[PDB]
Amino acid sequence: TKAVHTKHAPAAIGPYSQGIIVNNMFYSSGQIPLTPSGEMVNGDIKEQTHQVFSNLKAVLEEAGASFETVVKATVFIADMEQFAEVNEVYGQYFDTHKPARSCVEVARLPKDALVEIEVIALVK
Amino acid sequence: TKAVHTKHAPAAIGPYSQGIIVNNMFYSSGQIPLTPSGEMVNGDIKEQTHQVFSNLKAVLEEAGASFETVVKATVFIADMEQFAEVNEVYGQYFDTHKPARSCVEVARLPKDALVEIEVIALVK
Amino acid sequence: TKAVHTKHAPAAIGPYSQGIIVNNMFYSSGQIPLTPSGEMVNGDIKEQTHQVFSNLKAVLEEAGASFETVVKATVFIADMEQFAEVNEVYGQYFDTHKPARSCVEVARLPKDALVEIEVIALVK
Ligand code: EMC
Ligand code: EMC
Ligand SMILES: [Hg+2]
Repeated sequence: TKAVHTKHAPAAIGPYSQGIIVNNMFYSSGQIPLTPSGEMVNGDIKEQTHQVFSNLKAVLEEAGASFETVVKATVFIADMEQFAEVNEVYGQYFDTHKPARSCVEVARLPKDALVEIEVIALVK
Repeated sequence: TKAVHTKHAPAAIGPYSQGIIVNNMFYSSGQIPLTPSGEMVNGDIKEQTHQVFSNLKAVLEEAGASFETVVKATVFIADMEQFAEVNEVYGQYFDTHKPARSCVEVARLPKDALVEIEVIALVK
Repeated sequence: TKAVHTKHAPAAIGPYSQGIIVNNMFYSSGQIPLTPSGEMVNGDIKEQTHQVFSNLKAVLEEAGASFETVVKATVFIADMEQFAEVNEVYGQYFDTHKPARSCVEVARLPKDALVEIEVIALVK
């Protein structure tokens, strides 16, 4: 296995890696709405979801994967009432290639993020 | 890789698939107590859990897998006080074959479901 | 494919196994702060986190894996305010090897545990 590191996603500060490649698969850590420089995006839920996807895009590509090779995503949201809004952004990235997915509302997320998304993808 | 599609489980409406096959593994989306026609199952926690299992059975079989090949499941429930009830139904399907599992109470689930379950299984 | 069992981790009572090996990958069930004898270690978040890791170490080793081959972990904590404390202990185990990770505060964990962790690891 190998750790994935890219300056285009917030730095993994602490005991974890942005993602890991093992065999021919890639596992990302759960991405939250932080900018690469480590600041929380303070726009609405859509703006927060966009940063999450920019972060996912960066780690996926550094690992030799892409949204087109994602097989499973788990979405943790702070409020299920915002499902539709997060889904609108989500659908711009997984429009034709559609991964398996699970979505649940949690009590709280790191840095009180409104959304956190993790993915597993094939490395071709 | 292949998206799994079955008319014997609620349709995946939107940017996700009922399940995905990659390498020799199958990943399902989290299944909720909806009938194939899209209606939330009428009834208590056991009836809801049974519908979730009917949905998993449908996607597993379409993927060339079965409850006997499930390796890991994640169970999200609306109320931990109903754990025994969910477990009793869960046990009917994993009678002698026992997957790895994590079970937790979340704040809320899609469509206010009382239970949601996702599985990962080997494709024989 | 096969179930993993070790007397050095709490017995799996119910329809699940402590872990499952499929291909060259090990999937653990979520581990909570129970001692091998089945009772909650009493003590603060630090002691609870250490017990969860003792349990993970036992199932990992029985499966032929180790903390050094863990590729992804999912951490569930009862109180996000305890993130720093749990992270301090977590870092002692994933020191030179840093897996991908996701962390969320759910509504409730089995036995009102303060922390629960599941892992996926490579079997060398
Ligand atoms: C991607 C909507 Hg839970
Ligand atoms: C290991 C801190 Hg969520
Ligand atoms: Hg549970």
